[PDB]
Amino acid sequence: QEVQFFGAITLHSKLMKHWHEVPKIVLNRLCISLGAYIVHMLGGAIEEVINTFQNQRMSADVQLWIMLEVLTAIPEEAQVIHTSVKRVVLRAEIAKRVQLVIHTVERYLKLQMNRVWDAEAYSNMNRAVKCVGTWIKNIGYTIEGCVTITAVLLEVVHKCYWPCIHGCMTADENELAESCLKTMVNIIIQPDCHNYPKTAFVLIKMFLDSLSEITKTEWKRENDNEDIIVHIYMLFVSSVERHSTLLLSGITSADPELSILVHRIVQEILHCTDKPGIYPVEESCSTMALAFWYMLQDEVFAMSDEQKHKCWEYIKPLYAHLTRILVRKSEQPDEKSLAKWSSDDLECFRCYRQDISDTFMYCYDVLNDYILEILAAMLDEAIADLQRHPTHWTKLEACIYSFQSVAEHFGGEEKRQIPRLMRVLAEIPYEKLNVKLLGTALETMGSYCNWLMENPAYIPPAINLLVRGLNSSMSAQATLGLKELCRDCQLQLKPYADPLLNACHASLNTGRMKNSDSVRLMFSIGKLMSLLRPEEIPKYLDIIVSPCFEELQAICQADSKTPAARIRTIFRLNMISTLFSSLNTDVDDQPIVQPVLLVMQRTMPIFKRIAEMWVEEIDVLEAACSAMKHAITNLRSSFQPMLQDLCLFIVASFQCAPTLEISKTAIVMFFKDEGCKPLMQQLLREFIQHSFKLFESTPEQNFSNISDTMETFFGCLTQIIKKIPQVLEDKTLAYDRLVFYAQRGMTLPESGAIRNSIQFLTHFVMQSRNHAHVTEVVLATGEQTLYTAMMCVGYLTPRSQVDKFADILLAMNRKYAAEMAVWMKSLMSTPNFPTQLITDADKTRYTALIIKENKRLLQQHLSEMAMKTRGLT
Repeated sequence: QEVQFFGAITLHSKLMKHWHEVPKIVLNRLCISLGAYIVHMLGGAIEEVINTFQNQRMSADVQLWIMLEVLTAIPEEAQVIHTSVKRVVLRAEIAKRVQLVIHTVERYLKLQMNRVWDAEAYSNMNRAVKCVGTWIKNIGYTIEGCVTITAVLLEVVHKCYWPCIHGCMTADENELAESCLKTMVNIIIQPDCHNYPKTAFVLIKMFLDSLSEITKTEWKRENDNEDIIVHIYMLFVSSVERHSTLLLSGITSADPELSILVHRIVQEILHCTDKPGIYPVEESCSTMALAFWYMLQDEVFAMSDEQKHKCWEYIKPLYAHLTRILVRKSEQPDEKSLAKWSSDDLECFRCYRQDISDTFMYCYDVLNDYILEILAAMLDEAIADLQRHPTHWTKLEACIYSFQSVAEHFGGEEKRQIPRLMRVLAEIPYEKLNVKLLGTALETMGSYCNWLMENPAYIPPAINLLVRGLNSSMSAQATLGLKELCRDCQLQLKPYADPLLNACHASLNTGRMKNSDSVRLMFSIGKLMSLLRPEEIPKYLDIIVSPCFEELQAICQADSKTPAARIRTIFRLNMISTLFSSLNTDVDDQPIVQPVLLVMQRTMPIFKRIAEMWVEEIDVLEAACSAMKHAITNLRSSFQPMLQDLCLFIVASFQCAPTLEISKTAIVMFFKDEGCKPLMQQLLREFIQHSFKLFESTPEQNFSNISDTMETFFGCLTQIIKKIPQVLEDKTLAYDRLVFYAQRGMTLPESGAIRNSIQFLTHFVMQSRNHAHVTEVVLATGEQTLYTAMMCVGYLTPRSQVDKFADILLAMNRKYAAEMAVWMKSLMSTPNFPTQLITDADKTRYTALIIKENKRLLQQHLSEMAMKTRGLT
């Protein structure tokens, strides 16, 4: 029973794959196999088959179904058949039969239209339309002949849609309609040797004249049959996108029929975009018009003097009308309706809103600053609606979001609509309405921060709104916006420093605010503490920064080891890091001494203690090292006195990846000047030595277990070598050991280790040419390196990781072409088996190809070679 299908499938696979070997579902598979068999013959067979099956010599409907499955399997088979003849020739041959097929299915449909429709007849007509469809898509057909069958298909669509109305279709009838619309789409987007405006125009006019009744009868109601509508609109949109020259010419041309056609189409697309309901729960049409609007605006921009001006005269009011629709379409469901929504629907709506914002951008491209006038008017309408109905928050949120969508273009001036928006944002009660409105208002206020930078006046209501936002559950948006307000127009916020800090501290005392939001707020608080009088700065250091250290000390006293204590410690460390990431005294009076440094000096032993307590957990260490790193990044120049204690701390941490990372940042930052070279060189020596001591762990277990450490290690080493060439001048380090462990690095299965090891070796090879001390090491370990590379490409590494190896070969080429030539020739010709599978001739040829070369070509060669070595298919 179920195995019979496996038998038939075996027959199908055998027939398709091994023609050279020979010199319900089961029925369909059999028909497909018959189709392939008919496709293999060059010497018409299709005519004979069609005649034989239509003659009903062999159930008549079943026979027809078989015929249709054969005919449908015929062209799709040629696209994947392992035919002996040239593919293009095969397609060109079937192109002779396409007309006969179209005629056969045409006559069949014309005959089936009169009779009454059983379910088998539904399935048959469906299979017929689908046959014509796949035939048109796979093989090109002249539209001239496609006209009549298009008319027939239209009639079929109508016969499917009309009897269903009182309402819903039978789904099977719906299926037939969908198939018809889809094959019509296939017909209209077909490539034409000669693009005739007349024929395309005829097809479009047929589409409109036939489907407009349906679209009209279904647009007003929240119709259940979304499929037919969305596929008719699909047909319109697709057809227009396929021939847009016709559309633009139609806008310019004085031919009444063409202009009327264009107007009617654009109207249908407008209705599609302005379909009532919310996407996608109540309506799914609006998504396929956005692309059209994009393309239209772009094409109008590209085609432009002369008649282009006349084009603008048409598309300007059109896009003005479009913007208003988009604002309504950006409306999110209220608290009630959202209950029906699924998570996927909400995400889909979010992406939808992103698309809407993009479309808003294009609308700005068309309308310039007038889009602000439109958005403003709508915002007013929203306010008036609010006055009429104190519950409504949707329209307001939509208008505000719309304003946020265009925030990038304007900059600071001239505006004259941004201030109005600000006043509206300050007017709104927030407390009375939903909080989502408040959150969006916060995001939008954050989007206009540069505008606030250009205008000093409107800052206090903005900061007030942000505080109100910090009070609410939309604190994430409030803090994103606050950070965005601190990054720019920082200097203008100097008078409002202390009150803002009191507000942030107030928000911090309340237990509600989420942990992440507190971190971001710590960024904002640091940036805001930067612009403070030196006498007032310790007060906030004791109020804001101190409770973090107190809590860290409390965990150290309790000895902790509870998960909550872990989360809390990490949290505090994050707040601290982020505070350090923004607190910079130097601006453009100002305190002489940096506060961060002072705090470091006071808190270093707490870092040591926290390091000792959580040596087992890498998370806490990563957090602390993040604090140090953010510190260094902030005050790069003025960090000098604490760096010695930082070296003591790092050494204390050695006695892990984040330690290597902080070491890296420290070296890259300091090694340049002023006695920092001794400290950085010493620290480097320790950094490498301890790593070696860790490497002394067994390769078999450690290699896979300590792969992350290896990746981080070689990454850091790569970046520091790239940053400072003077590092290689030092002869104290054990370069040979490092090399060996890198060659081991290439072996590891993990992608990161491979990439970082290969990169490190590459840059080491690049920097080795300049210094003799390094060139001795390269000459000493070059052959080993090429051997490991070739083993890795050959069998060792995963096949998807072969690409990574070409770079080191290139480095070897540039820095030492002779050595690569001799070493590759030796290591490839001498061995009997780099691997057994690869042929000597092909191997030698590939080797010749590698030493001569581009990274892409070498990647292709290395890949092909790898396939040959592994003996892959």
